[PDB]
Amino acid sequence: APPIMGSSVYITVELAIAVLAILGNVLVCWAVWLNSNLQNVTNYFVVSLAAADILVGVLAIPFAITISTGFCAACHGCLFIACFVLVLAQSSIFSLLAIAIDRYIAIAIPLRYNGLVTGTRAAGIIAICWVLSFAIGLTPMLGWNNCGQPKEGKAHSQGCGEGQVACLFEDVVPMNYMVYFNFFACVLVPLLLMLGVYLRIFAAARRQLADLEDNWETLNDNLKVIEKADNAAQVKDALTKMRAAALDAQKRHGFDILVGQIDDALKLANEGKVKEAQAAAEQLKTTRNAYIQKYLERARSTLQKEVHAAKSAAIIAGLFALCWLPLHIINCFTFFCPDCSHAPLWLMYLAIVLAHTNSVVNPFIYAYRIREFRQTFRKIIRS
Ligand SMILES: CC(C)CCC[C@@H](C)[C@H]1CC[C@H]2[C@@H]3CC=C4C[C@@H](O)CC[C@]4(C)[C@H]3CC[C@]12C
Ligand SMILES: CC(C)CCC[C@@H](C)[C@H]1CC[C@H]2[C@@H]3CC=C4C[C@@H](O)CC[C@]4(C)[C@H]3CC[C@]12C
Ligand SMILES: CC(C)CCC[C@@H](C)[C@H]1CC[C@H]2[C@@H]3CC=C4C[C@@H](O)CC[C@]4(C)[C@H]3CC[C@]12C
Ligand SMILES: CCCCCCCC/C=C\CCCCCCCC(=O)OC[C@H](O)CO
Ligand SMILES: CCCc1cc2c(=O)c(-c3nc(C)cs3)coc2cc1OC(C)=O
Ligand SMILES: CCCCCCCC/C=C\CCCCCCCC(=O)O
Ligand code: NA
Repeated sequence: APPIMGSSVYITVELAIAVLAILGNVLVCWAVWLNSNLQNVTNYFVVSLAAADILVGVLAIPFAITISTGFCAACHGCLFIACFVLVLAQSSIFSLLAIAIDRYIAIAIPLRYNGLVTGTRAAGIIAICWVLSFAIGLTPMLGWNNCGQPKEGKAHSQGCGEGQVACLFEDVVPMNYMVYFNFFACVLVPLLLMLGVYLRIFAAARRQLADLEDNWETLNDNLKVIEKADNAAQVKDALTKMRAAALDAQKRHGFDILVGQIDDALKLANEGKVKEAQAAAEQLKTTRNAYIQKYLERARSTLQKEVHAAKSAAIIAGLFALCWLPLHIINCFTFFCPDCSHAPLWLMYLAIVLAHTNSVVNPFIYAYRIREFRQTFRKIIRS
């Protein structure tokens, strides 16, 4: 069949994707700009990512449509049209990695997060990452290309002019660059690193939330030990342990009271007065009920929110991998298996479209998983 028919479907689909990528991502950018509760370091990378997606719609998609035609062009101009999407993908990878790291810093060392991760450091990092993205993505423009070996038969058949080639992705971009440099080195490795960071984030969270329960359990069991003791020494044992575990957990009024009360009881227990120390240890229950238990519930609630936010970020990264992998895998087959028939055109189109679809998905994930974005989206849309 005439190429314009299958080309028509592909183009239409690309155009639809472009519209959706632009709309959703402009909305993300708008939400961050308007809502000061969304203005934080994590979200600056979210905006960088959104910008990359906007550019997929504005530029990468129109470029992809263009290159699908195999139009006559100067080889280097053709390279730009072919590789610009790689710049966008690379930037996305950097943003994704930054978000994972940012969340790891928040969970591992929350006391030092604000002084370490600032808005100014973030903007500089974003700038650097875009520069690096251009370098990586446009590496073929620096000389790793097939412009030195033009397919002159193909160019002459299409009536191309001198110094021009039929602009086709696989004719100008070397597959070794695509597979070894782009896929393995610049996409695969960072994604694996991201996986590693997420694993550490979830482990740190799981460990902290066990530790909170342990401390609590230690306060309750040592209380019971004090109640059932027969001598001062047993009481002194259980309170010394308790004092250590009160401080660990406090590493304000309520904890001052708690430690003070343990000290009261300990002094009584060091004087041999068992019954008085036990009654004194009983007052600890009042401090636990109205102070310590509230600290435990808030600390646990803060951790769960961090796990929820980390899962939301991980999903985004997972989705990027899912959307891009098929295309990369196809490139691997093309490159590693020259005896294998090339993947059919329809599959190529499908793989490309899927890759482009990744630029649509983030706004939905934010809307469904993050309440503050969702509420802001509604307001923007309502207003
Ligand atoms: C990342 C997840 C979703 C897995 C996706 C795997 C996809 C990309 C895999 C699964 C089966 C694969 C195909 C298996 C057989 C062939 C025949 C060969 O002549 C060309 C490549 C081609 C057509 C492969 C292209 C890539 C392929 C379609
Ligand atoms: C953790 C995962 C997602 C990383 C990506 C796995 C990739 C690199 C793997 C998965 C399936 C693999 C392919 C499976 C089969 C063939 C056909 C063979 O004639 C050449 C290698 C080739 C083409 C492999 C290249 C590498 C490959 C594409
Ligand atoms: C999923 C992750 C861990 C990657 C898995 C990669 C696997 C599928 C890759 C790695 C090395 C690859 C093999 C390397 C060499 C050859 C010789 C070639 O004449 C036929 C394909 C064959 C036999 C490949 C089949 C696919 C292969 C086994
Ligand atoms: C030649 C054809 C291609 C050219 C196409 C134009 C080039 C677009 C490139 C980069 C824009 C990147 C924008 C990144 C926006 C993120 C900014 C941000 O997040 O702000 C942080 C905040 O200011 C902290 O206080
Ligand atoms: C079908 C339309 C033109 C075309 C495009 C590309 C393309 O954009 C990529 C890419 N890979 C990545 C990781 C980013 S972009 C790979 O192979 C292609 C092959 C193509 O044409 C073929 C199959 O011969
Ligand atoms: C914030 C946006 C940052 C953009 C900075 C641009 C950095 C450019 C760095 C490397 C890209 C090199 C591409 C070479 C183009 C060759 C063009 C030609 O053929 O003349
Ligand atoms: Na992206």
